[PDB]
Amino acid sequence: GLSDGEWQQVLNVWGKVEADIAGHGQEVLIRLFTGHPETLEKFDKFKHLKTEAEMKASEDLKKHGTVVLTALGGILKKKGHHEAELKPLAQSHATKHKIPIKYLEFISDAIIHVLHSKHPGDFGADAQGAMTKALELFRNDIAAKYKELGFQ
Ligand code: HEM
Repeated sequence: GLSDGEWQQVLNVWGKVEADIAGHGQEVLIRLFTGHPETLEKFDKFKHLKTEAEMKASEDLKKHGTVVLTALGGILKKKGHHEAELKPLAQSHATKHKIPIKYLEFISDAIIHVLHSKHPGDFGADAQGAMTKALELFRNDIAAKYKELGFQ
C-alpha cells in the first residue's frame, strides 16, 4: 500500500528506465544472473551464457530485458490496481517457469542496485523507499497467488 506521493516517486523513477528500457533491462538481468547464478538455470535460452561478456553481447538477453521491464512498467503504472496484469505472470512463473519467490526478491534488489549504478546521486533516499515498497507490493501479490497454487 503506497501513498500517492510515493507512487509519484515510483513513476518519476520509472521515467528514467523508460528513457532507456533495453539498457536498464539488460543490466537488471545481468545483475541477477551474476549475483545469483542458480537463476540462470531457469532460462533454457540463456543457460548457454557462461560469461558476463557473453551476457552483455546478447541481443536476445536485451530483448528479454525489454519484455520484462515493459511488463513491470505496465504493472507499476497501475499504482497497485494490477490484478489482471499480475495474475497471468504469477501463474506462468509458478506453473510453467517454476520460479521460487526468492528469485523475485533477488531481481527486486537488483533493480535497486541498477538504478543506483546508472543514476548515482540521482536516486534519492525517498525515491529508493518508494521503489522498494512498490516492488514489495508486487512480490507480495505474486506470493499470494503462489500460496493459492501450493507452489514452493
Ligand atoms: C520483475 C519481475 C519479472 C517480470 C515482470 C517478468 C516478466 C516476464 C514476462 C512478461 C515473460 C514472458 C511471458 C511469460 O512467460 O509469462 C517472462 C518469461 C520468463 N520469465 Fe519472468 N519476469 C520477472 C521475473 C523473473 C525471474 C526472477 C525469473 C527467474 C529467475 C524469471 C524467469 C522467466 C523465464 C524462465 C521466462 C520464459 C523465458 C523464455 O524462455 O522465453 N522471471 N517473464
